[PDB]
Amino acid sequence: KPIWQRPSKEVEDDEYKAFYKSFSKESDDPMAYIHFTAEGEVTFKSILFVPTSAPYIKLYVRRVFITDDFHDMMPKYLNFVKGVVDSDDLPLNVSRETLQQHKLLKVIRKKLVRKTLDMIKKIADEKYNDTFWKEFGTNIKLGVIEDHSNRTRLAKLLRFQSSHHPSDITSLDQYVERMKEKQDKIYFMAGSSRKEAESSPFVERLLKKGYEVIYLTEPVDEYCIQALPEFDGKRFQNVAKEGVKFDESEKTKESREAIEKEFEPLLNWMKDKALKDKIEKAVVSQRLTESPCALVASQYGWSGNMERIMKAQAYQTGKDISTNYYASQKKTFEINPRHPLIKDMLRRVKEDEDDKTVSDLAVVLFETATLRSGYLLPDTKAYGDRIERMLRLSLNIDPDAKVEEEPEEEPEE
Amino acid sequence: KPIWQRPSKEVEDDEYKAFYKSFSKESDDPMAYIHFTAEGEVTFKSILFVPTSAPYIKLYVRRVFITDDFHDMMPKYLNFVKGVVDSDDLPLNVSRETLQQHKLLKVIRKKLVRKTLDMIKKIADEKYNDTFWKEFGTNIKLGVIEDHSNRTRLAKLLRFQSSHHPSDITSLDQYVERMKEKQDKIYFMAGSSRKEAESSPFVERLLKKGYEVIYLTEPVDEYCIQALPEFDGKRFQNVAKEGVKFDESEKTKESREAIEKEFEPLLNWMKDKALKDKIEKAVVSQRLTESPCALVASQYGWSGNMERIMKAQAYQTGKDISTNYYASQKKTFEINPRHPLIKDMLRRVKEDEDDKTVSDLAVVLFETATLRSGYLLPDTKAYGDRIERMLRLSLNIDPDAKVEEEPEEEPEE
Repeated sequence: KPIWQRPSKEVEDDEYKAFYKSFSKESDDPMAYIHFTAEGEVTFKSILFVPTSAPYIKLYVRRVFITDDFHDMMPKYLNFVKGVVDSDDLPLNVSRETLQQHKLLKVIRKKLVRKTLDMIKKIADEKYNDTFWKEFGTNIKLGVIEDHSNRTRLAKLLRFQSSHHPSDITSLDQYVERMKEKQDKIYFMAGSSRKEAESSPFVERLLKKGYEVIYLTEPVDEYCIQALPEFDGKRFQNVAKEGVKFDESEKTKESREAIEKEFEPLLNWMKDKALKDKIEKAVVSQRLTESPCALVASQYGWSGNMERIMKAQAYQTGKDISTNYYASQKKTFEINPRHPLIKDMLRRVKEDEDDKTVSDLAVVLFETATLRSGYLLPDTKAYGDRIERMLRLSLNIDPDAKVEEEPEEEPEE
Repeated sequence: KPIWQRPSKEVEDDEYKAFYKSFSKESDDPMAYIHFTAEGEVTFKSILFVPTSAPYIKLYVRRVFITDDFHDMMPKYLNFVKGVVDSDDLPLNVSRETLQQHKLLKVIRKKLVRKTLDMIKKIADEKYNDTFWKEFGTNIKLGVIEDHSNRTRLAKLLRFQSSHHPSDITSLDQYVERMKEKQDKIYFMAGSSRKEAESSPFVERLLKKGYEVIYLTEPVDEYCIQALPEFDGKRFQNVAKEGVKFDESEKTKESREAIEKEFEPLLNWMKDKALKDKIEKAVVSQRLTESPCALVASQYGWSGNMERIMKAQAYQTGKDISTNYYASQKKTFEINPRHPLIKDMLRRVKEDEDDKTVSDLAVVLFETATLRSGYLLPDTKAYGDRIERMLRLSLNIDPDAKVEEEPEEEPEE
């Protein structure tokens, strides 16, 4: 009597563990397993396993070994799941092309997934984060993207890093638990490493104000969170895009609105002259603590991280998505109203609006902010020359009429 | 009597063009074809085609159709070659697992390739660059890397852009032809785009001096040129690495050597203090015209371009090659001996060696040169802050004792 045909309650814990090693060697235990029998439209018995490493599903029709080459048994992201499936409904006396393309095949596929996820839902707690996540956490994320129907089920299985603790991973449910009263957004920051994301300008105020930010350090991470509309009735919000709010009070609103009136000629100065055709608009930032300014993308446009991931993949694989869409779109330049540099810029503009010193500074500041916002710098040659021109003021060396002078004394050599 | 069994001289040009469309539709002509019979160790007849786009090799044993599922017939880079193969030596009646792993199979494969390249060698001249190159140029570059034995045959087929002309591609032979008398290196610069490679500081003097520099703007490009040791007795030289020479004369040598004695206390100053543990050594640059300084990688180290490509692929796929080797190696910092800023630096160091103003400037200059050299900036948060510190000097705003003040007047909000 095959291991999978006996009742669930009659099989020893040891026998399952012995069964797993029989078709994979390695001589070590699986992370988990479930033995179930399916009822309803399609009847079949099965045992599915979760190995302990990534570094294969046995099909049986009416108890007769058919194959295990069927790679479309599990969806892309569950290709690590090993086990047996013993149907008694499928056409036994047919071809392998016919059988793989049958009506009941797509049905069994879905039932296997829904059970696999039930198994994973029950992996202890301390063991989940310490084992399963560091091994197949990527698959869970891939699933959120691909498996639309089990999306909310998978959402719970997600684990990320957050501003709550320097290293520890957190679940989405845990985040929601820590949230502030009026807060209704799950704030997150995407990047190349935790150190980059936490250093970023976009999280500054949210942190100081006491909010929690999730750090996405993986390449797939932003796509994942992107394919997840809501979670427990809370919508997601990329701190590097437009969408951050701070409810406050009436007297607080009065102040901020009055600050925006004050800086208005400076914001129009950047929009119309200093950075014309460089930014979409200039506004007073609400997310900045100590940074002078940052570049913020539109709600459905590309973040700094997105632009990199896209360009990288389009360069390695694609055919130059240069004039793509929201790839070459201007960003919203946000400035910190309480920054010494921004305040001088306001005053000096209301005085001499055609002051090239401010104009050329605004550019250097913008381009530095371009790098700090995570976006690629268009022309590193020009930027380096603008730093050079300004560097030479900090010394004395005649800006224009010297970078020619000695650099062209070379005809002697 | 099949199309491939008749003599080469007896088959009409039209009939070949007709034969191509019969197994691929599309209703349009191929770019080139060759009909040949093989003599020697293994005998077979074959017609190979080069399609006009990229967006399949018919195997016959003793005129009997066998299959077209054999994807290991051509090497990876020639997967675009469509055609027929009619052997009479192969085991006719044997399994497909057997026949694919046979002795003579590896032999036929090499003959097919050597003939494919003979076909491509004969693609007119005007038609080669305008059509074939912009379609399969990449495969040629992959071949140089993969196909060792046909490497010198493939090298000639390579086409790149160069400083000789704004857009026109050039062959390697053409480059050799334009070379100077004492020149014995093929100078090239690797980048993300042409505009980037030509803007680079590394090409400055070589260009002024009259030398020609090849620009590599594709990801695979530097990997290609790297796997090619010599070409027509000329070794290659990456303008961004150590290796550039300028033969000159004795009185020229006297001057340069006398200059290296002059800047020595500034070179030791950078190495031992201002940039201690940042650079490997500071030297007097011979490749610079108008740039103040640049980072130069070792001979077989990673160039700026290399670093970017390696890091990207190691992020999209690999597991953080952070503690690799020549991934985290310090570069050689080269200064232009005739730059107003460098000259002030030398003078200001011989006087006050512990002048923090110079010490702090040399870092901003080094970091700007880090970006200009095509290298990744380690901590953009720090860099932005250093620019900010210096920006506020060009206004007045108390550097240390202000970036605290107003940026911490927020507790009122």
